[PDB]
Amino acid sequence: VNIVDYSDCFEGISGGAIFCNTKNKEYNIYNKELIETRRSPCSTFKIVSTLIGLEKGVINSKESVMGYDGTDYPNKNWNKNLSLEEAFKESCVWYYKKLINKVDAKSVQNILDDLKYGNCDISEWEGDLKNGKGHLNGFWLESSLQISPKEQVQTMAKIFEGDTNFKKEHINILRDIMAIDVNDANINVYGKTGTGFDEKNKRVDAWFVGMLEREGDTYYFAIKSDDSNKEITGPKVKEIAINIIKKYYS
Ligand SMILES: *C(=O)N1C[C@H](NOS(=O)(=O)O)CC[C@H]1C(N)=O
Repeated sequence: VNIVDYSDCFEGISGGAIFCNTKNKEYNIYNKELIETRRSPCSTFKIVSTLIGLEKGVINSKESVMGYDGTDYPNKNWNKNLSLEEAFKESCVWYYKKLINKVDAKSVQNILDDLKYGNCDISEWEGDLKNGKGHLNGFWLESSLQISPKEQVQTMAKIFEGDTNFKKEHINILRDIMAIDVNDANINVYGKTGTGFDEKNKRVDAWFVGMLEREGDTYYFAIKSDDSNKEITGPKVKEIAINIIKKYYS
Protein backbone atom coordinates (compact mmCIF):
# COMPACT_ATOMS: atom_id res chain seq x y z
CA VAL A 1 0.00 0.00 0.00
CA ASN A 2 1.62 3.21 -1.26
CA ILE A 3 0.14 6.58 -0.40
CA VAL A 4 0.71 8.77 -3.46
CA ASP A 5 0.09 12.34 -4.57
CA TYR A 6 -1.89 12.63 -7.81
CA SER A 7 -3.06 16.12 -6.88
CA ASP A 8 -1.44 17.82 -9.88
CA CYS A 9 -3.70 15.79 -12.19
CA PHE A 10 -6.83 16.87 -10.31
CA GLU A 11 -6.00 20.51 -11.20
CA GLY A 12 -7.49 21.86 -8.00
CA ILE A 13 -10.55 19.60 -7.87
CA SER A 14 -11.24 17.77 -4.60
CA GLY A 15 -11.05 14.00 -4.95
CA GLY A 16 -9.10 10.79 -4.63
CA ALA A 17 -7.84 7.85 -6.65
CA ILE A 18 -7.00 4.20 -6.03
CA PHE A 19 -5.19 1.81 -8.38
CA CYS A 20 -4.74 -1.87 -7.51
CA ASN A 21 -2.62 -4.51 -9.25
CA THR A 22 -3.68 -7.85 -7.81
CA LYS A 23 -0.76 -9.82 -9.31
CA ASN A 24 1.76 -8.14 -6.99
CA LYS A 25 -0.87 -6.60 -4.67
CA GLU A 26 0.37 -3.01 -5.08
CA TYR A 27 -2.35 -0.63 -3.82
CA ASN A 28 -1.68 3.00 -4.88
CA ILE A 29 -3.90 5.42 -2.94
CA TYR A 30 -4.39 9.19 -3.24
CA ASN A 31 -6.60 10.65 -0.48
CA LYS A 32 -7.09 7.57 1.71
CA GLU A 33 -9.98 9.07 3.70
CA LEU A 34 -12.03 9.68 0.57
CA ILE A 35 -11.12 6.30 -0.98
CA GLU A 36 -12.64 4.52 2.04
CA THR A 37 -15.85 6.64 2.11
CA ARG A 38 -19.07 5.05 0.78
CA ARG A 39 -21.10 7.12 -1.71
CA SER A 40 -23.84 6.49 -4.24
CA PRO A 41 -22.34 4.74 -7.32
CA CYS A 42 -24.66 6.63 -9.69
CA SER A 43 -24.30 5.38 -13.30
CA THR A 44 -21.21 3.33 -12.44
CA PHE A 45 -23.77 0.80 -11.21
CA LYS A 46 -24.47 0.03 -14.89
CA ILE A 47 -21.35 -2.18 -14.81
CA VAL A 48 -23.11 -4.46 -12.35
CA SER A 49 -26.68 -4.00 -13.63
CA THR A 50 -25.52 -5.12 -17.09
CA LEU A 51 -24.22 -8.37 -15.59
CA ILE A 52 -27.43 -8.85 -13.60
CA GLY A 53 -29.51 -8.44 -16.76
CA LEU A 54 -27.34 -10.90 -18.69
CA GLU A 55 -27.38 -13.47 -15.90
CA LYS A 56 -31.18 -13.31 -15.63
CA GLY A 57 -31.74 -13.42 -19.39
CA VAL A 58 -33.36 -9.98 -19.60
CA ILE A 59 -30.63 -9.22 -22.16
CA ASN A 60 -28.35 -11.59 -24.03
CA SER A 61 -25.74 -9.75 -26.13
CA LYS A 62 -24.32 -6.34 -26.85
CA GLU A 63 -27.10 -6.04 -29.49
CA SER A 64 -29.96 -6.72 -27.07
CA VAL A 65 -32.87 -4.28 -26.94
CA MET A 66 -35.39 -3.24 -24.24
CA GLY A 67 -38.42 -2.42 -26.40
CA TYR A 68 -38.41 1.39 -26.68
CA ASP A 69 -41.99 2.67 -26.38
CA GLY A 70 -41.72 6.10 -28.04
CA THR A 71 -41.42 8.25 -24.88
CA ASP A 72 -39.91 11.69 -25.57
CA TYR A 73 -36.49 12.49 -24.03
CA PRO A 74 -34.23 15.53 -24.46
CA ASN A 75 -31.19 13.35 -25.35
CA LYS A 76 -31.58 12.54 -29.06
CA ASN A 77 -29.98 9.14 -28.59
CA TRP A 78 -32.42 7.97 -25.91
CA ASN A 79 -35.31 8.27 -28.41
CA LYS A 80 -34.70 4.96 -30.15
CA ASN A 81 -34.65 1.20 -29.68
CA LEU A 82 -31.03 1.28 -28.70
CA SER A 83 -28.84 -1.75 -28.11
CA LEU A 84 -27.10 -2.68 -24.85
CA GLU A 85 -23.83 -1.31 -26.22
CA GLU A 86 -25.42 2.05 -27.09
CA ALA A 87 -27.41 2.32 -23.86
CA PHE A 88 -24.26 1.71 -21.81
CA LYS A 89 -22.23 4.32 -23.71
CA GLU A 90 -25.10 6.85 -23.65
CA SER A 91 -25.80 5.98 -20.00
CA CYS A 92 -29.47 5.67 -20.98
CA VAL A 93 -31.48 5.67 -17.74
CA TRP A 94 -34.80 4.38 -19.12
CA TYR A 95 -33.15 1.30 -20.64
CA TYR A 96 -31.45 0.31 -17.39
CA LYS A 97 -34.47 1.14 -15.23
CA LYS A 98 -36.63 -1.08 -17.43
CA LEU A 99 -33.97 -3.80 -17.30
CA ILE A 100 -33.62 -3.77 -13.51
CA ASN A 101 -37.38 -3.62 -12.92
CA LYS A 102 -37.67 -6.99 -14.66
CA VAL A 103 -35.54 -8.57 -11.88
CA ASP A 104 -36.88 -9.58 -8.47
CA ALA A 105 -35.41 -7.79 -5.46
CA LYS A 106 -34.14 -10.97 -3.77
CA SER A 107 -32.06 -11.87 -6.86
CA VAL A 108 -30.51 -8.39 -6.82
CA GLN A 109 -29.91 -8.48 -3.06
CA ASN A 110 -28.11 -11.83 -3.30
CA ILE A 111 -25.92 -10.72 -6.21
CA LEU A 112 -24.89 -7.53 -4.40
CA ASP A 113 -24.18 -9.54 -1.24
CA ASP A 114 -22.03 -11.99 -3.25
CA LEU A 115 -20.09 -9.09 -4.83
CA LYS A 116 -19.76 -7.30 -1.45
CA TYR A 117 -21.16 -4.25 -3.24
CA GLY A 118 -20.79 -1.63 -0.53
CA ASN A 119 -23.72 -1.49 1.86
CA CYS A 120 -25.82 -3.68 -0.50
CA ASP A 121 -28.80 -1.51 0.51
CA ILE A 122 -31.58 -1.68 -2.07
CA SER A 123 -34.29 -0.71 0.42
CA GLU A 124 -35.24 2.42 -1.53
CA TRP A 125 -35.76 0.55 -4.79
CA GLU A 126 -37.55 3.42 -6.50
CA GLY A 127 -34.75 5.85 -5.66
CA ASP A 128 -34.66 9.50 -4.65
CA LEU A 129 -38.22 10.46 -5.55
CA LYS A 130 -37.99 13.81 -3.76
CA ASN A 131 -35.93 15.15 -6.71
CA GLY A 132 -39.12 15.11 -8.83
CA LYS A 133 -37.76 12.88 -11.60
CA GLY A 134 -40.22 10.04 -11.07
CA HIS A 135 -39.30 6.88 -12.90
CA LEU A 136 -35.88 8.34 -13.87
CA ASN A 137 -34.61 7.24 -10.47
CA GLY A 138 -33.48 4.15 -8.61
CA PHE A 139 -31.66 2.75 -5.58
CA TRP A 140 -28.30 3.27 -7.30
CA LEU A 141 -28.81 7.03 -8.04
CA GLU A 142 -28.20 9.22 -4.93
CA SER A 143 -30.35 6.83 -2.92
CA SER A 144 -29.93 3.91 -0.51
CA LEU A 145 -27.04 2.03 -2.20
CA GLN A 146 -23.55 3.26 -1.31
CA ILE A 147 -20.07 1.97 -2.13
CA SER A 148 -16.56 3.29 -1.48
CA PRO A 149 -13.96 3.73 -4.25
CA LYS A 150 -11.91 0.95 -2.61
CA GLU A 151 -14.91 -1.38 -2.72
CA GLN A 152 -15.52 -0.49 -6.37
CA VAL A 153 -11.97 -1.59 -7.19
CA GLN A 154 -12.39 -4.77 -5.15
CA THR A 155 -15.61 -5.52 -7.05
CA MET A 156 -14.07 -4.82 -10.47
CA ALA A 157 -11.15 -7.09 -9.62
CA LYS A 158 -13.43 -9.96 -8.53
CA ILE A 159 -15.53 -9.69 -11.68
CA PHE A 160 -12.79 -9.35 -14.28
CA GLU A 161 -10.32 -11.78 -12.73
CA GLY A 162 -12.99 -14.47 -13.06
CA ASP A 163 -13.66 -14.83 -9.33
CA THR A 164 -17.47 -14.54 -9.52
CA ASN A 165 -20.05 -16.97 -10.87
CA PHE A 166 -20.99 -14.68 -13.77
CA LYS A 167 -20.52 -16.39 -17.13
CA LYS A 168 -17.27 -15.65 -18.96
CA GLU A 169 -19.32 -14.80 -22.06
CA HIS A 170 -21.11 -12.11 -20.04
CA ILE A 171 -17.89 -10.75 -18.57
CA ASN A 172 -16.55 -10.40 -22.11
CA ILE A 173 -19.66 -8.52 -23.28
CA LEU A 174 -19.13 -6.07 -20.45
CA ARG A 175 -15.42 -5.74 -21.32
CA ASP A 176 -16.34 -4.99 -24.95
CA ILE A 177 -18.80 -2.22 -24.08
CA MET A 178 -16.57 -0.63 -21.39
CA ALA A 179 -13.57 -0.21 -23.71
CA ILE A 180 -12.40 3.43 -23.92
CA ASP A 181 -10.33 5.07 -26.65
CA VAL A 182 -7.47 6.97 -24.99
CA ASN A 183 -5.38 7.61 -28.14
CA ASP A 184 -2.61 5.33 -26.86
CA ALA A 185 -2.49 1.84 -28.35
CA ASN A 186 -0.06 0.57 -25.70
CA ILE A 187 -2.68 0.54 -22.92
CA ASN A 188 -6.18 -0.90 -22.91
CA VAL A 189 -8.50 1.20 -20.75
CA TYR A 190 -12.05 0.22 -19.75
CA GLY A 191 -14.45 2.09 -17.53
CA LYS A 192 -17.72 3.85 -16.79
CA THR A 193 -18.48 7.38 -15.59
CA GLY A 194 -21.04 8.32 -12.98
CA THR A 195 -22.59 11.68 -12.05
CA GLY A 196 -24.74 12.68 -9.13
CA PHE A 197 -25.15 15.48 -6.64
CA ASP A 198 -25.30 14.76 -2.91
CA GLU A 199 -27.99 17.20 -1.76
CA LYS A 200 -27.38 16.56 1.95
CA ASN A 201 -23.69 17.49 1.89
CA LYS A 202 -23.84 19.80 -1.17
CA ARG A 203 -21.09 17.88 -2.99
CA VAL A 204 -20.91 16.08 -6.32
CA ASP A 205 -20.47 12.35 -6.65
CA ALA A 206 -18.37 12.23 -9.82
CA TRP A 207 -16.88 8.87 -10.74
CA PHE A 208 -14.73 7.03 -13.23
CA VAL A 209 -14.31 3.32 -12.38
CA GLY A 210 -12.63 0.59 -14.41
CA MET A 211 -9.51 -1.29 -15.43
CA LEU A 212 -6.18 -0.69 -17.19
CA GLU A 213 -4.17 -3.35 -19.05
CA ARG A 214 -0.54 -2.59 -19.88
CA GLU A 215 1.74 -5.46 -20.95
CA GLY A 216 0.86 -8.34 -18.63
CA ASP A 217 -0.08 -6.00 -15.78
CA THR A 218 -3.70 -5.14 -14.98
CA TYR A 219 -4.68 -2.29 -12.64
CA TYR A 220 -8.20 -1.90 -11.28
CA PHE A 221 -9.02 1.71 -10.49
CA ALA A 222 -11.57 4.16 -9.13
CA ILE A 223 -11.28 7.95 -9.38
CA LYS A 224 -13.78 10.02 -7.42
CA SER A 225 -14.49 13.70 -6.85
CA ASP A 226 -16.53 15.10 -3.97
CA ASP A 227 -16.07 18.74 -4.96
CA SER A 228 -18.63 21.36 -4.03
CA ASN A 229 -18.54 22.70 -7.61
CA LYS A 230 -21.58 21.32 -9.50
CA GLU A 231 -19.68 21.57 -12.78
CA ILE A 232 -17.58 18.55 -11.79
CA THR A 233 -19.13 15.58 -13.59
CA GLY A 234 -18.20 11.98 -14.30
CA PRO A 235 -16.83 12.95 -17.73
CA LYS A 236 -14.58 15.55 -16.07
CA VAL A 237 -13.28 12.94 -13.62
CA LYS A 238 -12.65 10.59 -16.54
CA GLU A 239 -10.32 13.21 -18.06
CA ILE A 240 -8.46 13.40 -14.73
CA ALA A 241 -8.27 9.61 -14.65
CA ILE A 242 -6.83 9.47 -18.16
CA ASN A 243 -4.22 12.07 -17.24
CA ILE A 244 -3.19 9.99 -14.22
CA ILE A 245 -2.92 6.83 -16.34
CA LYS A 246 -0.83 8.59 -18.97
CA LYS A 247 1.45 10.21 -16.38
CA TYR A 248 1.95 7.37 -13.91
CA TYR A 249 0.80 4.09 -15.52
CA SER A 250 2.36 4.07 -18.99
C1 LIG B 1 -25.69 8.31 -14.13
O1 LIG B 1 -24.86 8.67 -13.29
N1 LIG B 1 -26.48 9.15 -14.67
C2 LIG B 1 -27.08 8.89 -15.97
C3 LIG B 1 -26.32 9.80 -16.93
N2 LIG B 1 -24.90 9.37 -17.05
O2 LIG B 1 -24.00 10.22 -16.50
S1 LIG B 1 -22.49 10.13 -16.81
O3 LIG B 1 -22.13 11.07 -18.10
O4 LIG B 1 -21.73 10.59 -15.68
O5 LIG B 1 -22.12 8.77 -17.08
C4 LIG B 1 -26.50 11.26 -16.49
C5 LIG B 1 -26.27 11.53 -15.01
C6 LIG B 1 -26.79 10.45 -14.06
C7 LIG B 1 -28.24 10.73 -13.76
N3 LIG B 1 -28.58 11.98 -13.46
O6 LIG B 1 -29.08 9.84 -13.76
